[PDB]
Amino acid sequence: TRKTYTLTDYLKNTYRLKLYSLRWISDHEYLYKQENNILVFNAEYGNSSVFLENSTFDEFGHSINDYSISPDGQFILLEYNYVKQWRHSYTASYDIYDLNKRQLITEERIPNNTQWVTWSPVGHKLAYVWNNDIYVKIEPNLPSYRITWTGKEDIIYNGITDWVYEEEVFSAYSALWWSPNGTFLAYAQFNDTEVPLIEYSFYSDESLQYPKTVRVPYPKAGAVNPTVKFFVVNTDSLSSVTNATSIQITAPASMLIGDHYLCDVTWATQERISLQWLRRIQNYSVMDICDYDESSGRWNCLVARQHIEMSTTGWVGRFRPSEPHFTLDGNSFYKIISNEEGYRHICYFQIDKKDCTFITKGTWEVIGIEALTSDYLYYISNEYKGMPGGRNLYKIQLSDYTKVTCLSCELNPERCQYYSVSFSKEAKYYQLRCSGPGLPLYTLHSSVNDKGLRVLEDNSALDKMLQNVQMPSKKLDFIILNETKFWYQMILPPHFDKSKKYPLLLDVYAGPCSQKADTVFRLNWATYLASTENIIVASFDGRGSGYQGDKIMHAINRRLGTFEVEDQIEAARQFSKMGFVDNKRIAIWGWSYGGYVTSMVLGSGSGVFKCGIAVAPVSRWEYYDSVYTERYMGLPTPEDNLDHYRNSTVMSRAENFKQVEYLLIHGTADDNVHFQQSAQISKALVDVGVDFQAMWYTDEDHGIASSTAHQHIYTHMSHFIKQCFSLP
Amino acid sequence: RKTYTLTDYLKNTYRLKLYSLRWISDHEYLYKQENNILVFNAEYGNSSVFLENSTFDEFGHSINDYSISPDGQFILLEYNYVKQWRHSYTASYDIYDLNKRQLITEERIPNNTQWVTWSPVGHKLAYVWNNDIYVKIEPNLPSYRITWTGKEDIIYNGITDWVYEEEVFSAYSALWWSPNGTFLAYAQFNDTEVPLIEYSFYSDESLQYPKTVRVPYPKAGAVNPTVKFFVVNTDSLSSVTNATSIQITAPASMLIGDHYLCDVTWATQERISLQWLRRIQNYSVMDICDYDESSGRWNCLVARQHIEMSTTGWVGRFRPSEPHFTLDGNSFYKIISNEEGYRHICYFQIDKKDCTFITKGTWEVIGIEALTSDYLYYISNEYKGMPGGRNLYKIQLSDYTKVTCLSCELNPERCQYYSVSFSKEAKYYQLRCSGPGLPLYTLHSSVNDKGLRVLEDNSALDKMLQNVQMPSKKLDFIILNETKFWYQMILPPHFDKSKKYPLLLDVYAGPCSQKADTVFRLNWATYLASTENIIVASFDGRGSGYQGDKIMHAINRRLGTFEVEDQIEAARQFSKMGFVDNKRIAIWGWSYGGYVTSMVLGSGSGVFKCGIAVAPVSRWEYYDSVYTERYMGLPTPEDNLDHYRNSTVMSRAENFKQVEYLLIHGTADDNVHFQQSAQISKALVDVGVDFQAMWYTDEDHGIASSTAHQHIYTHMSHFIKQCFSLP
Ligand SMILES: *[C@@H]1O[C@H](CO)[C@@H](O[C@@H]2O[C@H](CO)[C@@H](O)[C@H](O)[C@H]2NC(C)=O)[C@H](O)[C@H]1NC(C)=O
Ligand SMILES: *[C@@H]1O[C@H](CO)[C@@H](O[C@@H]2O[C@H](CO)[C@@H](O)[C@H](O)[C@H]2NC(C)=O)[C@H](O)[C@H]1NC(C)=O
Ligand SMILES: *[C@@H]1O[C@H](CO)[C@@H](O[C@@H]2O[C@H](CO)[C@@H](O)[C@H](O)[C@H]2NC(C)=O)[C@H](O)[C@H]1NC(C)=O
Ligand SMILES: *[C@@H]1O[C@H](CO)[C@@H](O[C@@H]2O[C@H](CO)[C@@H](O)[C@H](O)[C@H]2NC(C)=O)[C@H](O)[C@H]1NC(C)=O
Ligand SMILES: *[C@@H]1O[C@H](CO)[C@@H](O[C@@H]2O[C@H](CO)[C@@H](O)[C@H](O)[C@H]2NC(C)=O)[C@H](O)[C@H]1NC(C)=O
Ligand SMILES: CS(=O)(=O)n1cc2c(n1)CN([C@H]1CO[C@H](c3cc(F)c(F)cc3F)[C@@H](N)C1)C2
Ligand SMILES: CS(=O)(=O)n1cc2c(n1)CN([C@H]1CO[C@H](c3cc(F)c(F)cc3F)[C@@H](N)C1)C2
Ligand SMILES: *[C@@H]1O[C@H](CO)[C@@H](O)[C@H](O)[C@H]1NC(C)=O
Ligand SMILES: *[C@@H]1O[C@H](CO)[C@@H](O)[C@H](O)[C@H]1NC(C)=O
Ligand SMILES: *[C@@H]1O[C@H](CO)[C@@H](O)[C@H](O)[C@H]1NC(C)=O
Ligand SMILES: *[C@@H]1O[C@H](CO)[C@@H](O)[C@H](O)[C@H]1NC(C)=O
Ligand SMILES: *[C@@H]1O[C@H](CO)[C@@H](O)[C@H](O)[C@H]1NC(C)=O
Ligand SMILES: *[C@@H]1O[C@H](CO)[C@@H](O)[C@H](O)[C@H]1NC(C)=O
Ligand SMILES: *[C@@H]1O[C@H](CO)[C@@H](O)[C@H](O)[C@H]1NC(C)=O
Ligand SMILES: *[C@@H]1O[C@H](CO)[C@@H](O)[C@H](O)[C@H]1NC(C)=O
Ligand code: NA
Repeated sequence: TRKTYTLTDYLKNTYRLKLYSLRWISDHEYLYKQENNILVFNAEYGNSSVFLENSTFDEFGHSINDYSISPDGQFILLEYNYVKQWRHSYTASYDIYDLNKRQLITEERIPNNTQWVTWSPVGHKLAYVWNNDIYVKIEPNLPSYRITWTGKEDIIYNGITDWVYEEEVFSAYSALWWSPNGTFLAYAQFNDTEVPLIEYSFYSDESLQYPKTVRVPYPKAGAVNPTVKFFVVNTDSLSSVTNATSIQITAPASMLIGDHYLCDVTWATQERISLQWLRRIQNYSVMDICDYDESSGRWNCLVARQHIEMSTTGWVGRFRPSEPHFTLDGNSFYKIISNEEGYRHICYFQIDKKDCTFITKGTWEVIGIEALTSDYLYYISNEYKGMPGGRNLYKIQLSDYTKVTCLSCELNPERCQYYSVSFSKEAKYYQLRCSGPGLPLYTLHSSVNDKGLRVLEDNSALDKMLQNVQMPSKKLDFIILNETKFWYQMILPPHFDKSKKYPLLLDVYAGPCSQKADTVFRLNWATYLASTENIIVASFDGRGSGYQGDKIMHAINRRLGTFEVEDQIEAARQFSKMGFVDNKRIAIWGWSYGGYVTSMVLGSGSGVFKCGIAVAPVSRWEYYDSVYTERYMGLPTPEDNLDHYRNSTVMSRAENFKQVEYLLIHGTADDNVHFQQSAQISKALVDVGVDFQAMWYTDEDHGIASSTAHQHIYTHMSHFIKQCFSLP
Repeated sequence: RKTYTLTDYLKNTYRLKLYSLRWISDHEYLYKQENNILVFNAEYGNSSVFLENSTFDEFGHSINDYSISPDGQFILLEYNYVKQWRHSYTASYDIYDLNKRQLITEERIPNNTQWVTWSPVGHKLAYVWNNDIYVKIEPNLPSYRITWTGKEDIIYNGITDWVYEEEVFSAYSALWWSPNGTFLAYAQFNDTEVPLIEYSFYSDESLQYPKTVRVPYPKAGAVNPTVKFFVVNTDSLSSVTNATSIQITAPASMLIGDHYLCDVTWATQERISLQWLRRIQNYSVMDICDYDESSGRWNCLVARQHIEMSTTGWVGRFRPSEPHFTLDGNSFYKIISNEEGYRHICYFQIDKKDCTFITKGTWEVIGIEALTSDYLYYISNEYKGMPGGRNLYKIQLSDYTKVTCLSCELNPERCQYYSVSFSKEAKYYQLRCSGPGLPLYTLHSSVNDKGLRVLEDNSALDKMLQNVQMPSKKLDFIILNETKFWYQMILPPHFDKSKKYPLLLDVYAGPCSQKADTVFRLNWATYLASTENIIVASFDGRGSGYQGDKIMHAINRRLGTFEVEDQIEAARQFSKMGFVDNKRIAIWGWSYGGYVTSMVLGSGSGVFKCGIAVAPVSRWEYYDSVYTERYMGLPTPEDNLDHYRNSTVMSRAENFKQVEYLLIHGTADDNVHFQQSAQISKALVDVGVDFQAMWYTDEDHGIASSTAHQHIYTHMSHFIKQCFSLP
């Protein structure tokens, strides 16, 4: 009688989740945007004042994309003319507004096409990157000091990452790191001179007569990589008369012997910086701890303060070596590392001692360190109820490691099993964000006695809307394979009847350290397929999946396209044996790494799947970027792992596609998984005489996220699944 | 009896036999029988082995093709064949001395040679390598370099650039030997400021980074290549260190603006004719130039300059027609549009501006095939007033009233579409009948127009087809606005006019096209009619060829209008005939046909349920300058920009919500760029229209590789069958 959650509801965002995105400005206040007005809230009492009125920039003459208030609250950086580049990179125009004199600064403006801008962490200094060079402004109205002069489009990047460092190393375009009080500005320089370019057509508006060719320095597996250098500049001794001196910090000898990466930069104190370097064979990393020397004006990294992190079973870290969390004096730090059982736990290190002490342990993992005080370390883990797909906040007493308190486990155990946290400047307060299994819940807490101060947002408006919809349910459980539990989830249709046989769609990702079985609440395409179309949408975390230790995660080391593909087939075989699944109607789909796995599964000859959809799939590891691919596969050389690079392609399985219905989709402007990857799959299928369905998306990238393309792709895939399952 | 299936079509089960001969003289031809090259005596039919099947067993390479020198002393062997555009390719070549029975190992033709040609007499060679011309007087002797300006993608000497190859010459070659081989004439193209089309080429899966293919290609209204013309005396090569290439400049009427060199024809040993065309292609000038032995220059008397212009459209069918000179080179015959708009043969004196028409009537001359001192032979569609038929005629030069049809009555039931191949001095001729019955190849003597013998009658295929339920073909016309418009229908076997059949409209409809004819075909339509019981129809509406300029020039400056409307009207007319299921009318086309299909599907007519566009044009500004501007003029506000903008597929995207559409394009299409379909898909996505798509990796405009050909027709067959609810 009630309506179902339809494809139009998903595509038009009829049922919206409310958020509570705050920005901490001190240890007791935060900023929050309400009705376009920026308000300041007192954490203790919940009272607010207007920080900046929505009408302030009514005559600005530009649509403001974002804002950034200086740490001292005197200025506001206004971002406009936003032009997206890659996953994290973009260019924009900036204006600075003085909040005390209520005026826009008109002198010495930040230029247009600025690549990155950041306030110092204290006060109101600015550092920005323009034309691949770094500039520093001590005062917003004063002229800029040019820090670097070597910046060259597609070749020398100062203070910004190139394509592969942005995507695969830093998850950011910025390569600038201010010291804690803003004295020093540390930065990396990337050199892409001999990195080969990926080239692809961009069609643009119909008015463009000749297509443009986009050229991006992108190292594919085994190719020449960018090189890196690291520098530190004193921003307190800058001169208008003389050019700035940047002090270089060279990589340790164990890195300089061959290809390597800079993988982490973390300031320890006002005069101490730590850097982590990673070998191109990503199973060996080195942390250097460097001290400023006032007499020489140099940075010295003592060999007695060097820390090695290596792996004998795989690579180092989940995606990269983890960041250290230094104490106030910078003499020691806490870092998540894989223990002797292969589980990621917090280790406590002294800067000048080799052995660290694990402060946590068990067959579960620490996800992240969130805050550190002299008495407590706060962290997120999946310890609770032994559910790897759940997340809770804990605190550990630093004077007694046996004293671990869960801070979020029992707040609302039925509604909330997946949390993230935001602490105030000195951890006096924390905002907890519960993202499932129930509707998201945002709450504010004080650290002294872990008081639950108030509910910030409980999504009660959405809860009221959803009571009139026949919503699907979610089952999270496990199957046992070779004495190991592997978790899965199922999005079950409303009024689920275990005596009936439902078609099943296997939603796959299965990349290394992936997790597709979790307690998160989502309103997505699967919600529609289950609610309206009565399809079970299942996901499974097999070998190679994360947050369950290295025995599972490292099982696919040097062997992508093996165990993680076999385990999805095994999960479907097991689900197909369940009484509520129609074994004549099992489908599989995935995007990105999931598109590769879907294609490898469809080409396996298992006979389990009737049909499948691969969106922007990888097809051959030699076509993907060096940093990600080599982390798991090593090098594609006869002396390393070339035979497995050649055995793990989708193209080699083309003949096995004769038994399935396949839909292959890819954006023509995908800078990440190049269109080439799907162009080679289609050519191999054509060569063996296999019919299949295809769809290209003109000028769409890896996300196929423009409003019209997003609606079109999900509409096209819904027709395909429905046709496959004989659904009118 | 079995039907003609999709696998019969894709696997070439029912093969048409051909009879490809090569005339070597006035009475002998070469023919390949069991990989042996045989020489046949045309008069008696007796043969001998010219070159044994085993001669090149130990060559070390597969021989793609060969060419015998005109004097029969040498054979040019072509291998390492690498295809480029429609006509161009590169190859390696060896020369084999037929007398000495040995391969020439000294001063070999270089690898990556772009073009090679024997002189018309003897055994001189001219070849193009790295965009420069070279001449070898003797096959084993060093070459003489002719040009030093050749430069990849910039300067082309003796070879055409992309647009001249595709749209002007229909050939890669831009070299023309004089009749006895004394002179070598050539064109030089300069693409310096011509913009490049760029597209990815993925190659074998072993290629880690895709290649970017970059080709100088002028799109409509862009900067065009410029051209120069030269003549070199090859007999002076062994006497001078560096023989002068004498330039022949274009006339003043062409030099005032952008222009093209559109025809080169030698008249005598010392007289050459050149045709030039203005960028606005309704004005052409022919210059007739004589060698001046005293100065070593070429002079073109203004008294011998001929103007060909058009007030209703462009000049020529696709370009101005070539002249056929009398032996003394003082007069010539040329096909031109008469006062009534019908293409007929006109006879010109080289220094007189008014010509005399030698043929007339409401039909057209297709081509001049041979000219002797007493007769001119030509092909026309006069017979029975059928524009889709072709026959060979002979006209007495001393009396124009004496016109004999040589082929009309040979087998009128079986043969209504002929082409011909004459021996070197027209002593014999091979007739090639290509429909409506099975192709038939016959040999004839010109002395008495007598049939000598049947060369190939396709009796083996005839025997095979007797066991197959073959479709039939109807060729007829409908009267619209007091004008006859021809159509053809491929009808299912056992066609019953009381039954309602699904109909597929097979469209091309470009300017001067002809899709209704008498040719016998074994193709996709054969399978659709024979196995799936679908009527496959084609219609020749406004803009179609071979029926006069009133029909052909109707779409002048207005592509995407009458030729699109007339296809919609044809489907309504076929529905009126009573044997068509109006709920099951589909449309499909390739190239210009894909543009027309898309325009029809976006018209909002309601006539068509579904349609397939393969490699369509979507916007005339994306297509090349020479072809597009011939019909559309320039895309400027002063000329025809409003119509260029009004005739795109993209502007009709909203109307595609009413149909099922399949869009298909090869990614390495150098001709209709993938861009054209990339813009269609983007416009459909933008208005929220669901449709089907298929790209073909590394396939060009022909989607002709064996595997892609089989894949595309299989994919299209599934789509049409689903549209027509066929199991
Ligand atoms: C960026 O890297 C390139 C090398 O990839 C550097 O160029 C080399 O410079 C040295 C001299 O310092 C020459 O001997 C090499 O031949 C150069 N190689 C090439 C390929 O140019 C370049 O100097 C680096 N730039 C910066 C600013 O670090
Ligand atoms: C930020 O930290 C820096 C580094 O410790 C401070 O700079 C030092 O300040 C002391 C005291 O004035 C001097 O004796 C040192 O010579 C300074 N060192 C350098 C490298 O400049 C700086 O004063 C601090 N700034 C703020 C705002 O607290
Ligand atoms: C880091 O990576 C590779 C993983 O294969 C190890 O490389 C050694 O060299 C080749 C592989 O290229 C093999 O023949 C050796 O047997 C590998 N060594 C071992 C011990 O397996 C390398 O040793 C690994 N490093 C660490 C710290 O485990
Ligand atoms: C091909 O055409 C270009 C012009 O498009 C000619 O290049 C010019 O040559 C003159 C004389 O050397 C220079 O002064 C100009 O600067 C050149 N222009 C450009 C755009 O490069 C070129 O010489 C022509 N080539 C031939 C062989 O005719
Ligand atoms: C091919 O034709 C050319 C051009 O008419 C002939 O060359 C001329 O021959 C006469 C003698 O009959 C000479 O007086 C001229 O000086 C030649 N002209 C040139 C431009 O070379 C040539 O002899 C003919 N070749 C053959 C084999 O008959
Ligand atoms: C927890 S973290 O902040 O250290 N972290 C998480 C991720 C990363 N870092 C890196 N990110 C990866 C996600 O899959 C991406 C990805 C993987 C593919 F196999 C692919 F085909 C396309 C594709 F985009 C990777 N390029 C980056 C996931
Ligand atoms: C009789 S003739 O020898 O003078 N002659 C016939 C043709 C030509 N010359 C030129 N040729 C044309 C065929 O359609 C082609 C063609 C037309 C299109 F509209 C198109 F989208 C793609 C495409 F390849 C033209 N580029 C050339 C057809
Ligand atoms: C909140 O209330 C306190 C006490 O009344 C006051 O001092 C403070 O300024 C208020 N905070 C804000 C952000 O308005
Ligand atoms: C940014 O661009 C605008 C428009 O071109 C220009 O007026 C303005 O001066 C530019 N800003 C800076 C800081 O260069
Ligand atoms: C700073 O360095 C740049 C580049 O080397 C140079 O052009 C400029 O003149 C220098 N300025 C001073 C003050 O030396
Ligand atoms: C054909 O026959 C004639 C007369 O017998 C003979 O001289 C000639 O060599 C033959 N031709 C061929 C090509 O065998
Ligand atoms: C020569 O050609 C082929 C081998 O390529 C062979 O079948 C044939 O029998 C040979 N002999 C003759 C007389 O054709
Ligand atoms: C053509 O290439 C092959 C292989 O590189 C070489 O052996 C041969 O000599 C070349 N031919 C000529 C004429 O240079
Ligand atoms: C031959 O003459 C032409 C025209 O003057 C000249 O461009 C070329 O360089 C010359 N070649 C030589 C001297 O080898
Ligand atoms: C050629 O066409 C243009 C555009 O239609 C026209 O202005 C011009 O008069 C025509 N020229 C001739 C010679 O008819
Ligand atoms: Na409370």
